[PDB]
Amino acid sequence: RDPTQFEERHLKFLQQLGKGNFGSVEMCRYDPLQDNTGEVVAVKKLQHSTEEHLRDFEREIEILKSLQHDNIVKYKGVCYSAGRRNLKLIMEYLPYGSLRDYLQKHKERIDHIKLLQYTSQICKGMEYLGTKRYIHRDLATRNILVENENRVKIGDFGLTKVLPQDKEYYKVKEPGESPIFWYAPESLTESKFSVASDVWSFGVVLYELFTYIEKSKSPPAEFMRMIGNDKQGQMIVFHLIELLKNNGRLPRPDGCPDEIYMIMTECWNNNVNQRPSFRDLALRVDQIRDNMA
Ligand SMILES: NC(=O)c1cc(-c2ccnc(N)n2)[nH]c1-c1cc(C(F)(F)F)ccc1Cl
Repeated sequence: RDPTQFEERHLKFLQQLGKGNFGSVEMCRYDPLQDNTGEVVAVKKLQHSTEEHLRDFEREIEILKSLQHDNIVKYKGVCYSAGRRNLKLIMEYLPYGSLRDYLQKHKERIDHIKLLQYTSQICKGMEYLGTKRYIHRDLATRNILVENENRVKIGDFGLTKVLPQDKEYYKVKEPGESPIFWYAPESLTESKFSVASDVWSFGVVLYELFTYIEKSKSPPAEFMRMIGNDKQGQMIVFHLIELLKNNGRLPRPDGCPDEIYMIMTECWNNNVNQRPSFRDLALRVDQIRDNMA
């Protein structure tokens, strides 16, 4: 028998781990001996497994399966249902949960050197993703998972796109989910996504880390304050595009080291070509960690 083939009927629900707009993740024990001794795994499934969604989810699964990196969650296998061929994605269970939750919980008990360890690890997962010509589109602490206090991994690829062979961006024609407060200006105006727009989002992740996920300071709270809390629906996108074009940016987080804030603002360059590379970010971050240690 083949360990990447999981039989649905042996997957026992233990608890719900997260829910997003089209999918959820559950903690399950894969327990074919039925004695509660089987492996605990994380299971992603669709809430509305329509034909169109299933096609996208099967691509997402092939994307994950193709990635093998210390800072990318490990694919374990898939569950197939009889008939309509519903799919479940089986992944390693990372027991400290999302980095967003983890940091919200421990706050400044996690110090700067540890935040920079996480930053370096995120940078390296992304740099590796870019070698495969994948654009994540949703890089945010809510999509990063914590294996243990010394290792984080990019943990979800639901918005991930594969670049066409002849172009350095992917244009999304009819967006669903759009985490606009993490989006580069060209992603807001033209729905164009690229390694450089993931770099813009990584700058937002760095902001998240350094604000310790304080709610009143989250990217949506701060951008809504800068455009005015009265803006709603499609007008938020309009005013956010105008704000970014005028160099309105998230503020320096309280207590943030200068050199870290410098990296965020360089990621938030309006000129796509001036944003740094993930290769360079990982070098720079590791130099900072070295200097600090
Ligand atoms: N939202 C969460 O808090 C959470 C927790 C996990 C998790 C926990 C432990 N191991 C693994 N693989 N995933 N994975 C998620 C998660 C869920 C979703 C969604 F939207 F699909 F449900 C998306 C992204 C993440 Cl990280």
